[PDB]
Parts: sequence; structure tokens; C-alpha cells
Amino acid sequence: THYTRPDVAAFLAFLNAQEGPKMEEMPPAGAREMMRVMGQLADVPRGEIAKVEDRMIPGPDGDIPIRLYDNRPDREAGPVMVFYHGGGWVIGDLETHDPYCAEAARILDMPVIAIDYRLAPEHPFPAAPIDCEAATRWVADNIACTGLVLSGDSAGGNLTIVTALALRDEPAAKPVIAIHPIYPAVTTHNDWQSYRDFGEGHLLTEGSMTWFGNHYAADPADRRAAPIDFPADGLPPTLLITASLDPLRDQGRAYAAKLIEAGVPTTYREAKGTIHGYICLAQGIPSAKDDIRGALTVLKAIVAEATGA
Amino acid sequence: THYTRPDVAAFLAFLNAQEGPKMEEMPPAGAREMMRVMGQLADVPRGEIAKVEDRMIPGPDGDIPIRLYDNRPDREAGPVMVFYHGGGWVIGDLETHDPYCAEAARILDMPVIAIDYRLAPEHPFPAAPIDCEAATRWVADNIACTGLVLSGDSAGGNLTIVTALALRDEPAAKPVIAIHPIYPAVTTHNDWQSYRDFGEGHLLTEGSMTWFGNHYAADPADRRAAPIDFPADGLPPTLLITASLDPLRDQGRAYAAKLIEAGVPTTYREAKGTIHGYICLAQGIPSAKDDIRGALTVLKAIVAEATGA
Repeated sequence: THYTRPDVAAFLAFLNAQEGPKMEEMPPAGAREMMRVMGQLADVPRGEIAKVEDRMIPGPDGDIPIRLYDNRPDREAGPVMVFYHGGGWVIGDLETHDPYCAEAARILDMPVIAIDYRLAPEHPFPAAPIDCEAATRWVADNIACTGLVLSGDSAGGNLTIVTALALRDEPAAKPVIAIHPIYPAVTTHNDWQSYRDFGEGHLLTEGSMTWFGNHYAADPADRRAAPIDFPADGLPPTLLITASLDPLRDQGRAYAAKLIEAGVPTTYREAKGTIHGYICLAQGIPSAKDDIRGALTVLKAIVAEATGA
Repeated sequence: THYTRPDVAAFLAFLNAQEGPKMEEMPPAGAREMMRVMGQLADVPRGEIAKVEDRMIPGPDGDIPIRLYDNRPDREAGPVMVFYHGGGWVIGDLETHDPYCAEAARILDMPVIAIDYRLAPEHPFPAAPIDCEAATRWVADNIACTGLVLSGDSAGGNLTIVTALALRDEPAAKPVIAIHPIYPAVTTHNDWQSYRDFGEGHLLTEGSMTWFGNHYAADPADRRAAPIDFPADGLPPTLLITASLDPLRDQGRAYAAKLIEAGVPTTYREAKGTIHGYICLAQGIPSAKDDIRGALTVLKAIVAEATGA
């Protein structure tokens, strides 16, 4: 068997008992609704936060909606985090990841901008990376900041890495000073021991990954889909976290190892005994709160080191 | 050309203009004196520290001299750092690394115990790793502490990793909670691009390394000489730092990568634009002070997270 935290095993037993269709049997609209209802039941609320503002920004295929979270709006010019939500490029929105964004804004003490990027299958690859890169450049130009911290979970961890590579090659008005990919997808291939071990029973399944991947319809040769296939030299200091029961664990490790081999300062964290998707499950999995807090404390120090030097 | 900090360049200009024999042209006694005099000229002094105590402990072969540094001797039982000096298993002692150990004890706010292990060629491999393991067990059994933090530079980085692998397999009376190998040697072979790039003009030279290697006479197939060839699973949280102009940089990268691939939580830092040996050169290379302080701040947080269990 595999080490599993007791509260994770308890939440898994709950997930395994639910009646009614799997996500992969649903059209996108119904999958999108499943995730909202799961968040309502198993995520914490937003909690208290001084400022949350929505607006539209111009992007190349139309307006991109963003949400700015700031718990200390009187700050001076400092770093800003841009956040790209997960949901396999099909599901997720500004509300599914709202409680995480707010928590991040509170712990990091920096403004957090979440991007509502275009989703498949209505907008297949490469709409998501186009939107994310355009939003991030807009932020560097238009928001008072000294530097960008890019972060995202799962599909959004992918978008974090691909966006950091596009800005490494052609810089924004402000540098990326750090990146925080959370349980990222970095490749489209499934030849991984963690994929054989954990591809059933652990929230993210073989069935649901196939479903995501077919709708997004990514070009597997393109760096925007498969950044483990391309040089990593000159990326900023990276905090990469994986979850030990996650079918994507091993490609996360492999990416972190590639970063170290290219000389990129890297902090690898593994949430031991927990599953993919934990950053939105902090009420159903209470130990998730310490994983969130523990990673963002390390990130806060990484950013403080980059700004003090 | 390779990025080089201006103050490192300036130190190297001075070192390369020195007259008088190279270390490798000397018998061990004369090499040992060169290192003491280099430290005298290019290291910071011990500075203020509440307590420094010298004693002998019983070892497998006789007395092992140790030195205890504590900047807060009143403390409650907490973590203790055991430190293994570098010098290619031939040179170095308690005085060569004294200013670093005091600095660590101040920044980490924990006791630091430096070990004077047996040196080659009078005592070839495996004397040093046996002594280090024996002293570390003595500390766990005899000094009030809750856990051990092992650290060391170069040969001493090797001894840190080897010692942690020995205690992973048969634990001391107290757990290892973190390890901090500083520009470690993890193999005896030289097939590394960094070795071809930086094996002359950067303080640690091909000639030095061969001279150390011949005196130590390590068995290249033994885990105690070549830890990179053996499983890393189940080591504690590791902070591994390399210097970018070091002949040993690439094997250090490769070890940090292997730790990540085994699921060990790992922070990799690279001192960009600096050389091997910088922890003893903080007066001749003033930027070394921020490399020391930067790493020890990270380690201190790693330990704080472990002891909040």
C-alpha cells in the first residue's frame, strides 16, 4: 500500500461513495458544475480580505477577465503574484480557486491577480497559454509592481511554466522573480510509475486525464504543451510542489530535476500522504491547510530574497 | 567566459599571482600550514560568541577532538548541528572552519559541534567516515538535543551525505532532521563538464583534486566514497548548495536531482559567480558573507518546520 494521511483516506472514502455520473461521463457544462459543488462542500470560504476587484483587460482574442486580491492596498510597489487556476484546461474559473487566492494574498502579503483564461473545448489549445501570457504581460505593464511571481495548480502549473519560458525568451516590462507550479502537468505522456500506481482511486484518474486531454487537443510537440522537452536554463527560482499520491507526481519530480540540472535554484516540496487537487479541498482535508501555508511561507522567503538582492 | 562576481575575480587575481609552491608540491604538513595561513588572511575572525568548549570524545580508534559552539547556552533541548570540515580528507581542522561554525551558531541559534576526524594519508579511507559516524552517534547519545542537523563542506559535504545514509539505515538515539552539504564531493570520477570548465584558475584545481584523491585512497565502489551510485530514498530534507565556478558543481547538481527523483524534499541553491571554498573566504570575498547568511537562513526555516512536526 502507499502512505496516506488519515484525513486524506477519510475524504477518499467519501469521494468513492458518491452516486451519480463520473466527471468523464459528463459534457463540459455538467463537469464545470460538479467542480463548483465540490468546492462549496470541501473548500474553506474566502474569509476576510481588504480588497477584491474584478475587471476586464484587453487580450488578443477578446477581453480577459481578471480578479485582484489585496489584503493591504496601501502597500508600496513590490512583487505581484499572477495565478492560473487548474481544471485540466476545461473546468475551473475565478470562483473555484477564490478561497486559495485569498489565502495566498493574506499569507504572501502581495497582491494576487487571478486570470480567467479561455477554456476547452470551446477554445482548444493554444487559447489558454495565449490568454495567460497576454494577461501576465498586461500585469507587468499596467500594475504597480517590481516583479512577477507566477503560480498555478495542475493545468495551471503547466501554464505557470510555459508562461515563464515565453517571458524568459521575450521579457515583460518587469522580470519574473519566482515561479510556484503546484502539482503541474509538464508532459502529455503517461509512462510514469506514479501513473501506474495512482491512476485510480485518487481523485485524478486515468479516465479524467484522458477526458481533459481530448478536449484541450494540445499539440504534443509544442513547448506550450510539453515543456519538459525544452531547455530550462535561465528560468527564475522555482518552488515546485507535488502530492505523493498523484499520478502526476513523477513528471513533477522529473521537471524539478531538470531545473536543477540546468542550474536553476529550485525548492522541491512533496506533500506526503496527500492527493492531487488538495489546494481546493482545505475543508474536506484539513491537513491541506498546513500544506498551503507551508509552501507559501517558503515562497514568501524566496521572493524576499530576490527583492533584497 | 562564465559569469564571475567582480569581487571573486579580484580575489582570484590575487591568488593566481601568489609565488611559492602549489599545495600539491607540498607534503601534508606543509599543505596543512598553507590552509591555516590562507584562512588567517582571507577569513573573517570568530567574532563574539557566548560559549566555545573543546573536548575529546571516545572514538573507534582513539580520542576524537570536538569543539562545541553555542551563542545561547541557557537554551532548552532543541536541534544540534554536527559539522564536518572540508580539505580533501587531508587538510583542515577545528581552526580552519572556526569562523564559519561560530557564524552558523549565531545565525541558526542552535549549538554547533565541529568534529576533527582522522586525516589521510596517515589514516586513509575509510577512517574519516567511520570517525564522523562515531562522533555523530556520540552526540546523539550524550548532548541534550531533540534531533541532529548534519552539515559540512566539500569532503565534509561528502561526509554529511555518507553519515546521513548510515544513520538512515541504523538510527542514532535521535533522528536526523535535516542535512546541509555545501559544495559536496559525491563521486571519485571526473567526467563532468564543470571539471573540464573550471579545473584551473578557480582555487580547487585538477592537480589539487588528484593529490587529495591519491592520499585518501577511496574505494570507488564503496557507498562511503561514492554516494551518487546508491539509493537516496528516505534521507531527510536536504539543502544542497553548489558554487557555479566549481569543478564539483555538476556532481552536486546531479546528487540534488537524484534526491528529488527519490522523493526527498530538497532545496538546491547555487552561489552564482563564485568559487569552491567560499565559506572560508568571507574577508577576501566579501560577497561570501551573503552566501553564508542566505543559506543558513534557509536552513533555519527548514529546521523550524521539522520541529513544528
